[PDB]
Amino acid sequence: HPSHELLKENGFTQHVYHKYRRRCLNERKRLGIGQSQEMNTLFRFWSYFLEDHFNKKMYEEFKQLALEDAKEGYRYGLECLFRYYSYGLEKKFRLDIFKDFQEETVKDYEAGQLYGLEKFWAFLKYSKAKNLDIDPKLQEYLGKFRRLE
Ligand SMILES: C[n+]1cn([C@@H]2O[C@H](COP(=O)(O)OP(=O)(O)OP(=O)(O)OC[C@H]3O[C@@H](n4cnc5c(=O)[nH]c(N)nc54)[C@H](O)[C@@H]3O)[C@@H](O)[C@H]2O)c2nc(N)[nH]c(=O)c21
Repeated sequence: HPSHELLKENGFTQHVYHKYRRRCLNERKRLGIGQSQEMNTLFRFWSYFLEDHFNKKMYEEFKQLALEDAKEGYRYGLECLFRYYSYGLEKKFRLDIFKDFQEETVKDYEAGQLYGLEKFWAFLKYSKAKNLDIDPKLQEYLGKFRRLE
């Protein structure tokens, strides 16, 4: 499957990604939100590829579609996103992606979820990055979560 072939070292091509990307989006557009298994393989592919091959275009599309699915109750996309955040920022830290991470974590917790908040807590726990400027709201929620975890 392309989602596993494009992850191989030096095994990526826009020729293959264009085809793979279109089948996924079409099946999604055709079968509907959270109905395309091929679209879930694309969420997964983005979660790993963007770690060592960050592309702004891919990332903005990854985040947009993940939030769409999540707004209707399908969370695998948003789960893949928080995974890319938690592990991707641990390998290569980017301030602009770190702020997106905080924004989406706040949104996830305010929607009654804890998956995102655990992944952000996990990031602070393993990256050991100190003097991180954390949004005041997210500090309060992390406090509630440390009491939980
Ligand atoms: C070792 N480790 C653990 N955590 C965190 O701490 C908690 C431990 O419980 P846990 O590990 O038992 O998670 P689960 O309950 O099984 O479910 P779940 O956590 O949902 O599953 C773990 C997922 O991580 C994903 N994973 C492993 N490596 C990678 C990677 O390189 N890239 C991406 N995008 N995902 C990865 C994998 O797909 C898997 O579904 C979990 O929240 C862990 O995430 C870590 N977080 C960071 N930032 N870095 C780490 O090295 C790390």
